[PDB]
Amino acid sequence: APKVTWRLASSFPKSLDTIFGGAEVLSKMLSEATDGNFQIQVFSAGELVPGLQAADAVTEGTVECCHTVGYYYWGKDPTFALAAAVPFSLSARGINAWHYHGGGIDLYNEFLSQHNIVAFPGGNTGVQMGGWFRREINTVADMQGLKMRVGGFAGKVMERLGVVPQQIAGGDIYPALEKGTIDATEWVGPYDDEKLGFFKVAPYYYYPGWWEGGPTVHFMFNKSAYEGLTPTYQSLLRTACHAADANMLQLYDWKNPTAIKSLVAQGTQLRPFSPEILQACFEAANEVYAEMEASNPAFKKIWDSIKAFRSEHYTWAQIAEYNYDTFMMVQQNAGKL
Amino acid sequence: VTWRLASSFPKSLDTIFGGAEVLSKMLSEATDGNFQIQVFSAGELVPGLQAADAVTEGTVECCHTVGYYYWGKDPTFALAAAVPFSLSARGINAWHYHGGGIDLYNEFLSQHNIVAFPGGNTGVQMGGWFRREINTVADMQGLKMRVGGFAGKVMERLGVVPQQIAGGDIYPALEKGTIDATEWVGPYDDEKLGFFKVAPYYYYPGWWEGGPTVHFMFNKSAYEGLTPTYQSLLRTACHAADANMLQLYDWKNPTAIKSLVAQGTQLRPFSPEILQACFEAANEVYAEMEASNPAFKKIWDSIKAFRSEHYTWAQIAEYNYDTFMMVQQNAGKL
Ligand code: NA
Ligand code: NA
Repeated sequence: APKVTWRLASSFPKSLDTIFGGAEVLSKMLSEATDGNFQIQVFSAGELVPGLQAADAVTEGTVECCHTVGYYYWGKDPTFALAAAVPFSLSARGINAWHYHGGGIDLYNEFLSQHNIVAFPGGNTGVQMGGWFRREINTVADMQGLKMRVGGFAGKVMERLGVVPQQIAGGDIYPALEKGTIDATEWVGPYDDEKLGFFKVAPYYYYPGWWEGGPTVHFMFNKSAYEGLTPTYQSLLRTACHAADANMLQLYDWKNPTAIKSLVAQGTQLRPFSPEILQACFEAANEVYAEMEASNPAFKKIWDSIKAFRSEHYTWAQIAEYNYDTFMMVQQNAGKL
Repeated sequence: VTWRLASSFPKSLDTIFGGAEVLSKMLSEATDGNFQIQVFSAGELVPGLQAADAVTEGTVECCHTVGYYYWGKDPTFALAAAVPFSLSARGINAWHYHGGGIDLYNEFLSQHNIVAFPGGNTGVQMGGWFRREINTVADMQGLKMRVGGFAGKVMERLGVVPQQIAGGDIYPALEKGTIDATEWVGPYDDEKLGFFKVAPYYYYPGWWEGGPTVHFMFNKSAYEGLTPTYQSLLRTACHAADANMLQLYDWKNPTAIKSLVAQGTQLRPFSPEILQACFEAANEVYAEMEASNPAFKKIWDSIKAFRSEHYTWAQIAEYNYDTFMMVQQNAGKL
């Protein structure tokens, strides 16, 4: 028998080789590095438990681990969302700096301990798109009354803008959109969103998804199961999560440019959210966080840590990074690349 | 497995040198000490700029280096590391891991007895350290500048007199005045190396290295001698160490740039005219190189194809979000 056989419940549908596939990547890293002695068996959303309930099964010990986004559990405690994403937080590179070198992994694990979980980053999507709409969104008034599928704590922010948020796992969004039980949806980005098929119903694809600037997709491990590993397997697990985390982001970065082109070729209309909309959403988020920080000490501790770095990050990003990337985009648009 | 690793980098830099220690620790811990890589800093086993030569020659089993140091052997060595006006860190990594880049570079490196995997990235580099402001292309005429890699050839077209010097040995050359100016990496590393004391004008961006990969290069015989299990573990650990280095730069640089400015560093953007002239010079160099060097053409054409796609997509969600956040930062709203 293998030294260790674990089951992993995914929050994600098997169609998505990006976000669901990250668990398969981890599994292969581990079995290959151990000649098959460390086996993580991977199950798509709904196979063992509903996708939005994956972490609950980990806490209960019904599965040894899951691959999920922490913000799905905002209803239990909004603190769950912070190391995944909340609106107007860090970019992928920013949050990863914080995770791996700013004490972020330990801060989140200190919170998660009481929930019988030890977690490590297990992917990032980069800046998300702004979702799929049947009509133009030019003002915040245009958002009022929209039944929109939204992930995580962004639902609470959306509520203050007059949106009616709905909670739906990835693979079950499309039928609700097609049948008209939701008006609009966000998911992730061009590759995934094209695969899920929204563009055949809703033709307006907005950007940016200010709700998720750089969301981490955690591997969450049952605390007992993790602590029962040898130090050798524990270290290998952390190394492999670190690699799989990067791998998912890199896969999105490879696939998204091709998928955006496909969506546009098929007639999809890309549109920016106006600066006014973004400001209104920022102000709504600020109010929600102010209330949450005051009433929830665990939330305040982690959010204050993220914000402290966030200001420094967006100061430095304006120097080499912004100027280089802007120059290259200008060259691209001028036909010079 | 008992290997030695020759680093191109000075031991003071826990970022770029430190990446080798990170890999060694990942491997030792994952194997209870059975896969051991002894790490040596620049100049310990071989000079920093010659690390890969030691691997080709089989004198050491591996190195941690930047491929562009070997541009004089073949400019193709530079492409999967960085050449001017290439991909960002996220862009080059998409290409390495999902665009066939790792295999393409390894197809080139096979004849040189090397198997390589990405082993770090610095993100967009800074524009170097100068004793006085440079506002025009004419201003850089005749400047003796330390610059890494194939950027030297591009710099020569602008009248710069380039040379490569390993990290650790740049500062004394700058202090003595044997070089007028230097580039290295970015605020954290450059502050440690101390250039601001001599040459306080710090330009940006370092258009020569938008997202340079720092490779682990393994002797082909040594790599092929590993069990498939250890080969896979090695690739997984390199993948994690590659991410880790970029993440450490991203954490440390924001603090270091503020420290440098507090210590008297004068941040200056390169003028649009300088950037355009450097771009046109690089374009000329690459067109010539593609015609004379089939190996270079093969890899550069692959990177170029993706570069166009990347810098189209990056204009959409990413640019709009990150620029909004920068505007909020500047307005005091964060
Ligand atoms: Na989302
Ligand atoms: Na450099």
